[PDB]
Amino acid sequence: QHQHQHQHQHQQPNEEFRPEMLQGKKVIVTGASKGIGREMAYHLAKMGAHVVVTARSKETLQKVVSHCLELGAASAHYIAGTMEDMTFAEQFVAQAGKLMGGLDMLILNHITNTSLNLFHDDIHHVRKSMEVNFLSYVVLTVAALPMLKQSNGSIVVVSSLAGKVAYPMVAAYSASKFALDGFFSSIRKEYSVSRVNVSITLCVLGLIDTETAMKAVSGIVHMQAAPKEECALEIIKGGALRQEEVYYDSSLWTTLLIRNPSRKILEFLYSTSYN
Amino acid sequence: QHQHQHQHQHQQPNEEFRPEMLQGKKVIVTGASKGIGREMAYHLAKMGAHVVVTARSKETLQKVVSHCLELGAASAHYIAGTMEDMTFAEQFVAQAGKLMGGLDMLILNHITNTSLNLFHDDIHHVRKSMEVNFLSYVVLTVAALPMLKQSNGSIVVVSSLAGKVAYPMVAAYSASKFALDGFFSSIRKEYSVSRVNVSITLCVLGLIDTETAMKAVSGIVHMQAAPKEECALEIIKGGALRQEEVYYDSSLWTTLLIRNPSRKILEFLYSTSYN
Ligand SMILES: NC(=O)c1ccc[n+]([C@@H]2O[C@H](COP(=O)([O-])OP(=O)(O)OC[C@H]3O[C@@H](n4cnc5c(N)ncnc54)[C@H](OP(=O)(O)O)[C@@H]3O)[C@@H](O)[C@H]2O)c1
Ligand SMILES: NC(=O)c1ccc[n+]([C@@H]2O[C@H](COP(=O)([O-])OP(=O)(O)OC[C@H]3O[C@@H](n4cnc5c(N)ncnc54)[C@H](OP(=O)(O)O)[C@@H]3O)[C@@H](O)[C@H]2O)c1
Ligand SMILES: CC(C)(Oc1ccc(F)cc1Cl)C(=O)N[C@@H]1[C@@H]2C[C@@H]3C[C@H]1C[C@@](S(C)(=O)=O)(C3)C2
Ligand SMILES: CC(C)(Oc1ccc(F)cc1Cl)C(=O)N[C@@H]1[C@@H]2C[C@@H]3C[C@H]1C[C@@](S(C)(=O)=O)(C3)C2
Ligand code: NI
Ligand code: NI
Ligand code: NI
Ligand code: NI
Repeated sequence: QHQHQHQHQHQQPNEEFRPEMLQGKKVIVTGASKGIGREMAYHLAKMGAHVVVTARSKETLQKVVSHCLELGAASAHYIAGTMEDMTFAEQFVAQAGKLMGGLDMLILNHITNTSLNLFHDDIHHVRKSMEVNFLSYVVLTVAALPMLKQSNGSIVVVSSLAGKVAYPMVAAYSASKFALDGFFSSIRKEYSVSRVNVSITLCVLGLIDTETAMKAVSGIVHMQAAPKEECALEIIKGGALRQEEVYYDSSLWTTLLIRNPSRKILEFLYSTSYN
Repeated sequence: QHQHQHQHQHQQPNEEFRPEMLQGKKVIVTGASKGIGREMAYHLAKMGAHVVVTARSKETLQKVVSHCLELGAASAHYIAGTMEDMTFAEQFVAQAGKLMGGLDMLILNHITNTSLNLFHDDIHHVRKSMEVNFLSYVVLTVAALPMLKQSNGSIVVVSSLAGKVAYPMVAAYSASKFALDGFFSSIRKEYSVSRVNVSITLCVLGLIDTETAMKAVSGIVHMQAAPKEECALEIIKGGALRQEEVYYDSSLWTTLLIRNPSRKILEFLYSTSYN
């Protein structure tokens, strides 16, 4: 109905973010029982999206779903399961899309539990890292793609500074996050040439103040953590705007130094050869 | 005995490559039945190294082993098996080190069979890519590390331009090669702080004229391929000199553009904070 005539607007030749870009949109959020995943569920609810949230803990997901509905979600549902289970991953998306009658955005956020430790002999954690953090994202993507091709939708992949540069104590985790870049940046190029109108947003996040991260770094690293609330909002904005990469960190020097113009230029040369 | 007094030498304040750096050294080469792996076996034989070569095809490995001995290898052995089998991977190294009485260099070269195709639905190839191309390298590394800690030896990891930048048609392969960078660059940092004197050399190679690559790219990509013989030699030189990364490509613009000074600087800042 009413407007707010005192609220400022900017002048342009073009485009910004508005919540209406998510109003009535059909969105899956994975790892949504806590942290950034949960915050993203909430933001999307407030924007009047349809949300399907997932994670292992059904009891906490019930709470998220309940709060989503309170905040103004168009609809809110959960399906419980582990992303170690590739059959679940595949069935979760089909079930999520039937609930909503479609899919506009796939937000891939979950990771297997990880701590800061030097590597020796924990091959299982390495495999489990690759399966949960990387392989399930590929399985979810494959299941989701027919629906996303219909809606010209978006895949949002949550990664890390440790998915662009190296760090000790997180080798397995870092390997999986690098793998995400390798894989999705490659299919992004494939979609460009096969005219698949599905955007891919890789999100490169510095340290975020979730309980899990703050516990993991206690006494080992002494650094600023960015607020989980806005981090979650920035992820959604990047995906909604169909941006290839999103950067979010407490430090602006860091966000400066994770860009790779050489790689952009090398890839630009390969595709100008193709063009 | 004799010298060659007409052969030139350079002036310095320090260091170059000499074959003697491999004389009597104990070296594992994986994927050594053909291509770059086989060429590396040969180079090492000529330098009078002890070699243990592996791959699935025992009949071709017998030939490699035979030619290695002819070229002047200190000793030459093969152990056949698939790197899909993590128990084999682990047992191969123990068996290889017993054969040689130690280990100076682990050369990780093998990949699972891959072709140029757009990605859809081949989740098995993606998993198999991660297991063979990435996971087995971690298992081999873990098995090998006690021996390498003894000899202050070296791990040489064969990667690709598709392990530093993105390319269509090789998403699964690219994901695994990115994973290698993530993982080994991280443990390199860990070894630095835990005073583990084992070098890690990540090799970033452009297109090489092996039969397998040349078949894979026929009619799809029209580019120069560098000779497999020298590529193999450059890999060995980089590892012997304990260099963190090696670049080899037909094009010098390409080798210019795969360096990432931003990443070096970001990591340099993290370790100056630690220092
Ligand atoms: N926080 C940071 O400082 C930081 C920095 C860089 C990147 N990131 C990235 O941001 C994302 C979220 O981070 P966060 O700190 O908010 O993590 P978090 O709070 O620990 O949440 C992880 C979520 O994934 C779910 N999950 C864990 N294992 C699962 C499994 N096997 N199958 C299905 N779901 C599983 C968890 O729910 P259940 O346990 O109930 O299953 C939880 O909801 C991750 O991708 C992370 O790598 C975070
Ligand atoms: N050639 C290029 O243009 C190029 C470019 C960039 C990077 N590279 C990298 O260079 C390395 C070698 O390349 P290449 O072209 O010389 O490859 P290649 O000729 O096809 O050799 C691959 C080797 O790995 C072995 N292998 C395959 N599957 C295996 C398995 N499951 N278990 C154990 N061994 C297995 C093969 O022997 P069996 O079949 O008998 O097992 C073979 O000896 C690879 O790491 C590749 O990614 C190559
Ligand atoms: C930005 C990074 C690189 O922060 C660091 C980590 C380690 C360092 F050495 C330095 C830094 Cl800056 C990062 O991604 N950290 C996360 C964080 C803390 C740990 C490790 C990583 C996974 C989690 S998780 C998902 O909750 O399992 C656990 C959450
Ligand atoms: C340098 C790269 C990126 O060359 C390209 C590949 C695809 C492109 F689109 C462009 C370019 Cl430049 C590269 O690594 N190619 C190899 C080569 C050819 C194919 C794919 C890759 C694995 C093999 S293999 C190991 O023998 O399975 C098969 C051998
Ligand atoms: Ni109002
Ligand atoms: Ni404004
Ligand atoms: Ni002579
Ligand atoms: Ni000279």
